[PDB]
Amino acid sequence: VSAEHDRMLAAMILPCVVVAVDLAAARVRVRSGDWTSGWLRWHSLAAGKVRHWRAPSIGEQGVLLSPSGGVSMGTFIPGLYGDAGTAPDNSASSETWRFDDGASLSYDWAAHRYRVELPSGTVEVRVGASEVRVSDGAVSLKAPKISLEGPVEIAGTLTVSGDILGGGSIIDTA
Amino acid sequence: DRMLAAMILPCVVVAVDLAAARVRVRSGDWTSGWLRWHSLAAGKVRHWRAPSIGEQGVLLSPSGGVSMGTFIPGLYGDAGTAPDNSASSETWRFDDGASLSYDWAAHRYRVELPSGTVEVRVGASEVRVSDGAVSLKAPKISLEGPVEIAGTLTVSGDILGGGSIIDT
Amino acid sequence: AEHDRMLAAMILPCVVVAVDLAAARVRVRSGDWTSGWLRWHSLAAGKVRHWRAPSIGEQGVLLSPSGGVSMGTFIPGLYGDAGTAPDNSASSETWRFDDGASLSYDWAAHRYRVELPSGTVEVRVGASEVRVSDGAVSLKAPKISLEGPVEIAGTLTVSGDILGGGSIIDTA
Ligand SMILES: [Ca+2]
Ligand SMILES: [Cl-]
Ligand SMILES: [Cl-]
Repeated sequence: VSAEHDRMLAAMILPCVVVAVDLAAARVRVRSGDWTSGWLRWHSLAAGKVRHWRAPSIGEQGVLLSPSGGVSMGTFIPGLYGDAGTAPDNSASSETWRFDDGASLSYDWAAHRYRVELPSGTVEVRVGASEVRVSDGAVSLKAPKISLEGPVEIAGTLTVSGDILGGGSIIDTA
Repeated sequence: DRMLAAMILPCVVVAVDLAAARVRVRSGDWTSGWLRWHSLAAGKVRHWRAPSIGEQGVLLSPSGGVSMGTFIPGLYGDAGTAPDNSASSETWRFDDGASLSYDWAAHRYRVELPSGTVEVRVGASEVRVSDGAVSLKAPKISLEGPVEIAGTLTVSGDILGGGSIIDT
Repeated sequence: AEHDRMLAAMILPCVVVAVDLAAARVRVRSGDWTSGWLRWHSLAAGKVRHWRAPSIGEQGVLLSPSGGVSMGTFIPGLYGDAGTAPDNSASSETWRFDDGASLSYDWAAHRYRVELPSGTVEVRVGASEVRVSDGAVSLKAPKISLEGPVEIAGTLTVSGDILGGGSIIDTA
């Protein structure tokens, strides 16, 4: 049982790649060499009062950690850049999520900029019955009350279904 | 031998020290001392999210030295189940029902709070979304494009139009 | 006997001492030893990818299969002098940046807060944009729709025509 020592040793920490995802069960199968695992858990960003979900992709690289080389109970740590998921940025001053559809969410502390960028689609901020929606063709604000505090300038036309009440002058140009 | 076994341990969070940023964990019948966990970031940018009681993870201890082991959380279980099952979305879900998610099939970023508030603040400017209101506040508010209001419009100051102003 | 050195080498406490941004690699130090250029575990490397380079002085652990440290991988995120715990709440999830910016959700207060001391927040979808900066909030789109009673605390300037479906009433 001395070869078992180096066996367990070698099996404790394994470089591996995702080959299968059981989404409903939240498990992955990984491959290290010509060995394929059973259904194993991956470490997510949070699994408590807060939970995060981001299933590892097939082809994603990481490391499997198995207590005493008990590989049937190993857990997977993804996030190794590779052909299935390359480094999405190269800046010393940025924290960036990039998605397959070209979307990205990034903070840059050199430029002091938070950027939510979608080539197409919708960004939605909803709290109860209130909503800010940014889409390809519109920005919409919906609420029981819409309050604009400050000088407002409209570069365009304005159409109002209900009454318009002004506390000052109302002056046209035509 | 014993080092071998002690180097990588399956464990569950059993106590949290918020001020010290440490947790105690349990593996089998063994309970650890106060240990650090690996956060998402600990450099120029830092992230904070304390592991919860009952949160499962792994303890890594160099040369079996469990007194200095570090904890990697995030294993789904009773204290925190997988909050989604989609292959095309990335989701934060919170205990109060709030969620922040991006879906790359639908091309949608969604920030959803059942109740409460979302605040985007830059210097003195703010966009605030709450149960009863959306409010914009800034030294200058600029709307570029044709504006349509389904409702009434009340303006405290003057209304100055560059064209005609017509009622019905 | 030779297994001891290997065991010891499999899991190492370490600190970043060099960063190669272009190659996405780090050199770490443990004891008197400095690694070659090694990979770190990012938050995501699949269809979804995340980027956040470990900082010099950031502490973590190196994992090396069979003690082969030349192929070791780095797990960062151990709070230390190069980056301390940025919060202490049991009810928050928080990013805190070096310029004082923060993004945080608090589930006791039911609040999502994006806070920048200065700079810009930009939400861009196609050609539409909501932008918040020190001196302005701007909405830009082929169409801007406000659904609900709108109250303006200030003056209103409109370059184009104004059409009202009810009364238009001034003070003067
Ligand atoms: Ca032996
Ligand atoms: Cl246990
Ligand atoms: Cl790399």
